[PDB]
Amino acid sequence: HMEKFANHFGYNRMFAKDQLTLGVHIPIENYQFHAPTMEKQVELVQKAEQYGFTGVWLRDVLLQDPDFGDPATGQIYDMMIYLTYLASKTEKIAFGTSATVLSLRHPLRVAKEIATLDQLFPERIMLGVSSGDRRADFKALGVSHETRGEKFREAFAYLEEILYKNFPSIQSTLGEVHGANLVPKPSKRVPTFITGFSQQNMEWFAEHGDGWMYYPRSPVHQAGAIGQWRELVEDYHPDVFKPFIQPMHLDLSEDPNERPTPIRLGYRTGRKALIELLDIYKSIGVNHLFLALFDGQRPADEVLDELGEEVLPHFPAL
Amino acid sequence: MEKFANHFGYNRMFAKDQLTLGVHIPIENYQFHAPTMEKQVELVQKAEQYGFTGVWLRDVLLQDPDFGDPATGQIYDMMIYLTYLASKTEKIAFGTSATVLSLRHPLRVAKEIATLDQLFPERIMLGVSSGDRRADFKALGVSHETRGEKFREAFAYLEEILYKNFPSIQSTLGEVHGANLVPKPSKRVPTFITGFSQQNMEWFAEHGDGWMYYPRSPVHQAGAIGQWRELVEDYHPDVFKPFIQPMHLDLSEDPNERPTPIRLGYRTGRKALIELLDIYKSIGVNHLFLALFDGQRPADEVLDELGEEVLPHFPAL
Repeated sequence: HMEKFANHFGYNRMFAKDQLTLGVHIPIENYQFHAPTMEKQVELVQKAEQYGFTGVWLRDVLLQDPDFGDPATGQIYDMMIYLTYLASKTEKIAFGTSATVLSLRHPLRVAKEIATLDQLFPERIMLGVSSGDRRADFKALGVSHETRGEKFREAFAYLEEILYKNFPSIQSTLGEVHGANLVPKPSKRVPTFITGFSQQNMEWFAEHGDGWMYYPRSPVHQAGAIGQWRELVEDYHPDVFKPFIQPMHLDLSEDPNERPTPIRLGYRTGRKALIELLDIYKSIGVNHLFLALFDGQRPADEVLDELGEEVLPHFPAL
Repeated sequence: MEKFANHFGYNRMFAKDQLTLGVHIPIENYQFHAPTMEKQVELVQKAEQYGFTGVWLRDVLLQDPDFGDPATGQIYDMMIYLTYLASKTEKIAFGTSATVLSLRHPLRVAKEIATLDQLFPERIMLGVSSGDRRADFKALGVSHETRGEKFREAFAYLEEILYKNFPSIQSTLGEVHGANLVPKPSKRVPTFITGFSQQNMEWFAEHGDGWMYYPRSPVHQAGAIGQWRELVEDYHPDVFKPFIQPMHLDLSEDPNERPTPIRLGYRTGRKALIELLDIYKSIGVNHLFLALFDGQRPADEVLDELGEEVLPHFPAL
């Protein structure tokens, strides 16, 4: 367990104790209140790669839901399909799901699809998993939202048997396997991160999964949780490192000197204070932080250039 | 009537009384052992160069020893691998043979197909079926016995979620009332019933855009094609719907060698293959896709021979 990802390329480039690495959230577009055009995503993902970003993150959403307040509906395109597309256009940057909804996607399909992605793009796949909250998706798939916490635990256990075992015995409320086997298998373990609380208690995501991803919070607010969580990780698996990940909305000011101002799910700031912010996050124990540029006042292309030229050298790929 | 009048992939592949050729993934003669999956991008690119109009994949989750399929479809997930191969080609159509509607939720099928058509406009053929991998049914908790019922239900849901804005759908599979599917395909997606899918002929004459059946000899296949078309003429007068056929091929070094049977196809030299394909064309086959899994020769060299010598006789439309 201490050596779990010892020779995992994507993992080691992204995560190390006391180090922070930077990622980007699809859509790389400042669409704000309107639907994204989805233009230039390939070029922008390639630039993010050149600049030394270590991860590109997608979301898992089926239906456009007027109740939900997400004009992007994830990124319009199906998560797995679009992840495949963008990964096929780049050489080394990691692609991560934020998050694969285990109560809405059958664990066997998750396993099959992740295993094939890891075969097509070895050691470049990060699996963020959650219990889900797109009410319209639940309703359309005929899955109960109320018992998603139970379904999540059941799905997670099934996902790990079927991904990593040769002809396992699986008796589950989700299905049965006695005599059949998953192919392909991923070449190495796939780093699997619990997203949010996923209706579990902290004990649970200390003991299961390979790390924790939580919502954008101020560093004062986040430090406590990271600390508690790591104490529990230390109880259950002494001397292992498990990384902490979080998203952040950024509205990067034209003026490098503009002061850091809290906005919805992140900060409006100039590059100087952003660097300061990220160093703070790094010190409280954040290991990878990925930037959502959706609400920025400047086009994402210029913001991405400024970040790559001025910010990434302070938080380089490992 | 003019349903696919301006659909690039459909019109390149399909026309009344014409036949085009396609190829089955894995393009490899793996025979009894699991395929290495090597060189698939190269070969699909060559297939495109040569004028094959479509590339086909199967929908299989688990390796099941009792099924007798060393490839387990093509090892990789169909949707993911299709995306990948389509991302490396410019124009050849990709087809599912077949998307199992009793095993994939119609909403996921719609989302994935609509995404694929957005990324690769007019290059996606949706072959659709009620399924036969028992181990998949078990593992997914779906009853095999009732798959025909589920197929009709899923098929209906699929066509409402794909093509209606803010539809109102009540189904045993779930409900849409208020929400909407993004993205949508930019044009209708050609959708084909494969096998009988536990339906009767009248059903797949009235539903879908065409029919794909199993490897039969031309004599054994001709009757079904004519019957089906007659029913198709009953429900939608003057509309053309294509018939699609897979076939296994063991292409002999010797171009003069006459056909002998192999499982699901023929061992044959190219000269007799061309003859055979003309018969298929005359009984009403519009697309035939070749599986090279069991050939004695490696697939690259067979592909070149087909490309250079057989494809000019059955060119892309």
